[PDB]
Amino acid sequence: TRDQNGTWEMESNENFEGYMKALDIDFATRKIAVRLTQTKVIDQDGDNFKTKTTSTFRNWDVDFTVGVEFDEYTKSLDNRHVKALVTWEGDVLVCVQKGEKENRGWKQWIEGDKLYLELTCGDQVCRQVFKKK
Repeated sequence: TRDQNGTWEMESNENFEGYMKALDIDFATRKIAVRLTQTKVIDQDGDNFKTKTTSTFRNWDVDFTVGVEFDEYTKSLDNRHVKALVTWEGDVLVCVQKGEKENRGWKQWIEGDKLYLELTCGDQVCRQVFKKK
């Protein structure tokens, strides 16, 4: 389905460290930034997404409209400027973050009961899985 609304609780974080290392985040910051407990809240109405992903380390909060490009600052993750565009491929929500980093973005989809998020940078993929709570 393309309906990703809901409050989603993480039950899977694979290779966040490798993703972060691809974004040139400090060892000292990586050794401390991984969280296996997180809540992702998606408020989606048509094309308009409001998303809040909270852990005790940071809040990764971003809003976007599907099919409208926007200039993004990646904030306390890696402090970079990108041109972000989020679209559908089928029922896969695809974000490309165009900038200094190659193959940077993420894809997010529902399968079975679950929300899957694949973050990419360079040769690194972080795979996360959330259950609906």
